[PDB]
Amino acid sequence: PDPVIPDPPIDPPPGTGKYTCPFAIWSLEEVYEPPTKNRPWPIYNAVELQPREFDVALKDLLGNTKWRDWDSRLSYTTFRGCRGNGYIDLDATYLATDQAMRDQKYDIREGKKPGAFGNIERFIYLKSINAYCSLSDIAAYHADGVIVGFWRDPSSGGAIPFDFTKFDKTKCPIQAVIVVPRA
Repeated sequence: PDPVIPDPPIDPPPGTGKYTCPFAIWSLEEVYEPPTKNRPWPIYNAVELQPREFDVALKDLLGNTKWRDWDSRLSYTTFRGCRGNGYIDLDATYLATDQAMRDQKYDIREGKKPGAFGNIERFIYLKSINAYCSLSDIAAYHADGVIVGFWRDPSSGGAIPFDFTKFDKTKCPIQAVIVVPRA
């Protein structure tokens, strides 16, 4: 008996403009400290890059549907909604956890910044611009940063889970990191 034909994936809509990543972006390639038994990932030295643009307009990602707002960072005031129809925000707080680092359902690197205190932060990889962005920066008090992905998995009728641990970069690749406008 033939194998079952899988349902085809869902593709993101095209972008209608460009949008510069509104937080600092970085290259993490040089190793600062090798993995240890308790920390099975290296720490990199973070090197700053000049700003880059995603190939979507901010308005492409915005609309009138609700953000998941997993970590409640957007709950304190009225924001422009999400475009929805497959676009959705990811949990920037979860992605900075040891758990998210162990799993690498998304590619996340730990790195040491330049500067007085030499802060060690977790950096989400952004394939769209092949560069890294600090989860610390995106989720800072009043930054109003959102990581926007697009749900591609046609399973369960294409429904987006209400459990962020069900997400991964193949099911839901990152499309952009934005500052969501107030409304």
